[PDB]
Amino acid sequence: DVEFDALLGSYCNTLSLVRFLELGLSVACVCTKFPELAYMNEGRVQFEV
Amino acid sequence: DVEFDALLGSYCNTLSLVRFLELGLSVACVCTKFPELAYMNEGRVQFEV
Repeated sequence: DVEFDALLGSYCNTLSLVRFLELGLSVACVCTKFPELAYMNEGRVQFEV
Repeated sequence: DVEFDALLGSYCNTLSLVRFLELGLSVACVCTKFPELAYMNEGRVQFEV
C-alpha cells in the first residue's frame, strides 16, 4: 500500500505601496512637511486682501 | 516642555490688473484726454447736416 497527501502552491497578495502624490487629488492641496507641529500653539496665517 | 508662537507663510497676495484698452468696450468709445480740463466752462460740438 502507498498513500500520500500533498500541498499544491502557496499564493499571496501584494500590498500596493501608495505614495500620496501618485494621486492627482494632491493638486487640491499644497502638502508641506513640519518636522514639528505638536509643540506649536499658535496656528494663525495672515491673509492680505 | 517647549512653547512656540508661529506665524506661517502669508500666502495671500490679491492682484488686480486693469486697462481700459484691453477691454474691447473702447471700441464703443472715442477716448481723448485733456491734460488740464476743469478750467473750461462749456465746450460744444458743431454738427452740420
